[PDB]
Amino acid sequence: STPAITLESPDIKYPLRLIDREIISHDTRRFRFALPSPQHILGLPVGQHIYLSARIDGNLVVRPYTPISSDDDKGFVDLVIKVYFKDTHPKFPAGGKMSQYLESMQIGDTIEFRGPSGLLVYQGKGKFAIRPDKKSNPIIRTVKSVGMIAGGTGITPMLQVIRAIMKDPDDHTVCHLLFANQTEKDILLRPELEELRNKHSARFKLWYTLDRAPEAWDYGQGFVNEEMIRDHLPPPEEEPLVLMCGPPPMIQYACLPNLDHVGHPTERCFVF
Ligand SMILES: Cc1cc2nc3c(=O)[nH]c(=O)nc-3n(C[C@H](O)[C@H](O)[C@H](O)COP(=O)(O)OP(=O)(O)OC[C@H]3O[C@@H](n4cnc5c(N)ncnc54)[C@H](O)[C@@H]3O)c2cc1C
Repeated sequence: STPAITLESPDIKYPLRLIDREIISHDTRRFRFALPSPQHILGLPVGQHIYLSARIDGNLVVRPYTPISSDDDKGFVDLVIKVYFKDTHPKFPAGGKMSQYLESMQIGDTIEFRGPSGLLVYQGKGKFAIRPDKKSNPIIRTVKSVGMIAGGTGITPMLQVIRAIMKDPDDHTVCHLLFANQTEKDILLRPELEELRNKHSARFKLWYTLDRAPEAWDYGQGFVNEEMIRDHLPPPEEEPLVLMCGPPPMIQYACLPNLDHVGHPTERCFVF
C-alpha cells in the first residue's frame, strides 16, 4: 500500500513501455520497462516470477522471466535476456520466439506483464513458503542453508533469492550456488555473482561448471554429477533446501537423480 504496486491482480495483463536497451554481449541484453508511474514498484515477492505474453507470427507466446530489479526499485523493471537468434545454431534455424521478439522492440513499444506467479515464496531469514500445487496452502520450512543449481538463464531466479538474503544483514542463511553453462562465453551475470561473492563470502559459496572448458579453467568440467553435489552444495545432513532452474534436460536427468543419490529428499528439492 505504502508504495503503489503494479501487479495488482494476477488475472490482468499490464502493457509496460520499453524505455531502455543495453547490449551486454553479442546475444545478451538488459531491457528496462517503465512502471505505470515513477513511484510504483513492481509488486513481485522473492521466489516468484512474471510472464511476458505477445502475439508473435500469429501465435500467442507466453514465457516466464525473473527480473534482476527488485521491490526496492521505484519506477521501472529490468530484465536480462538471452537472445536465441535465427540462422545461428544450424540445428535451431528459427531461434527463440520471445527473445527475438524482445530484441526487435523499439523504445516506446509495450509488452504485457502478468504476475506474480510460482509455487515458492521466500519470507526471509531462512523461511520458505512452498505450495505443493497452485491451489493448496504453502508449507513453511525453515532452513539454515540453500543449495542452488542453475543453468543458463536459470541464474535469474537464484540471483533474486541471493540478493534478497545479502541485502538483509540479519539474514544468516548460507547460499551455495553451482552454475552450469556450455562455454565460458555463456556465464550470464558473472561480474554480479563475483562482486556478491567478494562481499558476502561467508554467506555465499560460488562454483561454476562448463561442458567445453577453456585450457585455463579453475572450476568444474562437464555435467552436474554426484561429486559436484557433494563438494559444492550443503550436505543432506544439514537439512538444506535445494533449488533448481535451467534447461529441462539438465534438471531432470543431471540434477534430480543425483540429488536423490546423495540423499536430499525430493521434498527439499524444488524446481522453478
Ligand atoms: C522461472 C524462470 C525464469 C526465467 N528467467 C529468465 C531470464 O531472466 N532471462 C531469460 O532470458 N530467460 C529466462 N527464462 C527463460 C524464458 O522463459 C525462455 O525459455 C527463454 O526466453 C527462451 O524463450 P524463446 O521464446 O525465445 O525461445 P524458444 O522459442 O522457446 O526457443 C525454443 C528453444 O530452442 C533452443 N534454441 C533456439 N534457438 C537457439 C539458438 N540460437 N541457440 C541455442 N538454442 C537455441 C533453446 O533451447 C530454446 O529455448 C526463465 C524461465 C523460467 C522458468
